[PDB]
Amino acid sequence: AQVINTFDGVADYLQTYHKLPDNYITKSEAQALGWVASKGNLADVAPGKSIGGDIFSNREGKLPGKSGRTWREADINYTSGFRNSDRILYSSDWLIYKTTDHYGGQIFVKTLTGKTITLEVEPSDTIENVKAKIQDKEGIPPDQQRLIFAGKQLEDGRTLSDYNIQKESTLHLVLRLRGGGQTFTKIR
Repeated sequence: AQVINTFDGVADYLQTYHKLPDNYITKSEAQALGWVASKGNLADVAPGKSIGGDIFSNREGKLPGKSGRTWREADINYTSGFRNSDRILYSSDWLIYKTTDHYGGQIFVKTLTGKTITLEVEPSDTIENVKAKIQDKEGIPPDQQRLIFAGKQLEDGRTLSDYNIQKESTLHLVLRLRGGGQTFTKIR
């Protein structure tokens, strides 16, 4: 088969045919074949395939937004091993963007009701930015959010990497009732 997996090649193909090349499979298709996120076994169970076609939420607004416009992503320059940091982003109206610094992936967050949600994050995300994403996706105000990981409370100002949180890690929301709005701290 002819693998199209470059920024330029996938971009042109997407623009010409309005679909991904044949070497792309969705995460669920990959999961069905045995791919386990974080194990780097995609090419073992699906030689010559790359992950692509799934919804990209754009919760940080870094891509141009518009009513009715949704975004999808696909892996770029992948052959085998762990997925890399290259992605192409394409909209329902066929705008095309690229990133070479997508170092993140999904984590899980266990809410107070018992429900567990998934959230796309980067290791460089600050804690206060993660709380905003939880608000954006689940509707929980940041002032009701207290996040624990492996016995340690996640503090505003720090990043996920400060706690070695990574793909597939699980965060735990714990009860916070004191409410409150914005708070300020003196910088001496």
